[PDB]
Amino acid sequence: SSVRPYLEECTRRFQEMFDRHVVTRPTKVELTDAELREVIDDCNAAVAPLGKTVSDERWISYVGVVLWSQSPRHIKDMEAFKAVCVLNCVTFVWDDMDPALHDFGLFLPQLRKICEKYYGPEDAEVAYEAARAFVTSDHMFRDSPIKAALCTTSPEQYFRFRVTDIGVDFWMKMSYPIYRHPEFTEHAKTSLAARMTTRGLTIVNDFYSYDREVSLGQITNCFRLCDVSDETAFKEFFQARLDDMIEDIECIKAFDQLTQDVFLDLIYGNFVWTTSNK
Amino acid sequence: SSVRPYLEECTRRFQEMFDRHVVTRPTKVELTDAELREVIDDCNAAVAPLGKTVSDERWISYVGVVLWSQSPRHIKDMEAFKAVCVLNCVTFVWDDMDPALHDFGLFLPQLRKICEKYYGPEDAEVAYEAARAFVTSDHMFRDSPIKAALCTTSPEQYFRFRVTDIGVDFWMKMSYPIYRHPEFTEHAKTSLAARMTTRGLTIVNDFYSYDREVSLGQITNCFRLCDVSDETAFKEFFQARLDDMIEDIECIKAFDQLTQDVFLDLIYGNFVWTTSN
Ligand SMILES: [Cl-]
Ligand SMILES: [Mg+2]
Ligand SMILES: [Mg+2]
Ligand SMILES: [Mg+2]
Repeated sequence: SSVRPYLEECTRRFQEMFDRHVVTRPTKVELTDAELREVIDDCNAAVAPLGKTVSDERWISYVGVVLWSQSPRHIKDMEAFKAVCVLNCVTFVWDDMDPALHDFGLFLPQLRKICEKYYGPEDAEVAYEAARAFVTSDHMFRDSPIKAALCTTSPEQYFRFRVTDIGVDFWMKMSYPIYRHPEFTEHAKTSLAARMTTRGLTIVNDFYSYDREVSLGQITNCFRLCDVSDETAFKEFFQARLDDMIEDIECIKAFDQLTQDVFLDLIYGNFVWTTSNK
Repeated sequence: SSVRPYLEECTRRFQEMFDRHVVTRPTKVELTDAELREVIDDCNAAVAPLGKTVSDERWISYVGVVLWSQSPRHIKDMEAFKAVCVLNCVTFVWDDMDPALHDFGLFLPQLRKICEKYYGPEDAEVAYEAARAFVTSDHMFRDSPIKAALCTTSPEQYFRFRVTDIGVDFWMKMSYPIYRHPEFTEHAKTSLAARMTTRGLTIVNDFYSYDREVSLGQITNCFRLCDVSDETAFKEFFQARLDDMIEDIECIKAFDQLTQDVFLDLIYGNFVWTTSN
């Protein structure tokens, strides 16, 4: 099965919702050539002990979500920004990888090295723990009865799983040092930040990765909760997910102005990057 | 307004739900008089810097939730257990205290000192960070526009707020060393543990503290999302919450056996303790 018959309409309705409810467009962080080579050098060094060879073009496609989905107005720490670039990219490679090749003894110390290079001592522990928790979660739930139960029961249980499994809690806990904004720092550490952005990130990511994931037999996708071959059922389910995104976006506007900018930029920027060609 | 007309029926239906879906009864951890005195002295020392004397009796009514809602058969570390007894009690008094007497500079070192007595170096930092985040969240959100939005929009937004605000995540992150169970430790550190148990704990807590909290102008209660004065609207809302608890409980049974016993003892033990003295 496939969502191809809805690809155009659903893209348009996503963009329309964002135009009406966030308005402010995402903007791409521009890395200098120096910064980008430093980032790729770190990514390559981190995945070397696993024997993987990743092309420059691969790294650049991975890093685009960070370039598009941070909040450049509010950036204060570019060392922290580069850390997110590197941690996002190497996690991507680890999640795109045959779990038989998952060597935690070789990979985990490379994650700690990245965090220790770019963050202060306190922030390095926070960022590293979320990274460790993410990759351990991913490993723990491949072919787990829990994943099947949470992903097939209801939209609520699936998104409850996805708070961690899509990596947004990880993302928040390594991204707050970029902004040094006290309120945002707390929302990141309570995971309220991740809970507020999970659905908008996951619904978008799920729609544009449905065809690929179901072809590989993966179940971590909310559109498996409806009959995508029944146009009527699909339209109702898609409107419900838009209704979730909107509700979340409206409550996000009750947060302080910087924090709200970061959340909405993350959701809206993730849609731009996902629907972009590179 | 009041949920008093529904107290007996809802209590019976809560109990019925647990007998049908959890079956296994919660059991009370009993502390030796030495163990309990150790807990209380620590509690007292932690809150003295704030000028607070607290009776043994009041400490014991606070600690009851820990004695009832942990999973006695799986306990392996009683030092960790006493830490939870203490951290729970002193955060109770910090929650029921005037936000003007909130001295973060005095209290946070006492929390750290508790975690350092009872936990290993690594577990101390985890328990301490969750305690810090809880009391800081509690301070951030009094009179916060965010709290107003999250508690009045939808049940989903409300329970999303309570994952932290009712302290489950804190509870999970200071309780996992009690059990030394690797799956539970991960489920607690990702907060999936708190996410699975938030609604079961919140709905029961909200029902039985509704009258007190609404009379105090507090809005952190799912039952203000419905008209409790309209029996038909209240019954419908209550059944919706019962359905939430049943779905979570049925999903919890997919976790490994030890983890799910901990999750279910927590939710069921909380109900028992809530409805007791
Ligand atoms: Cl930590
Ligand atoms: Mg995907
Ligand atoms: Mg409170
Ligand atoms: Mg209450």
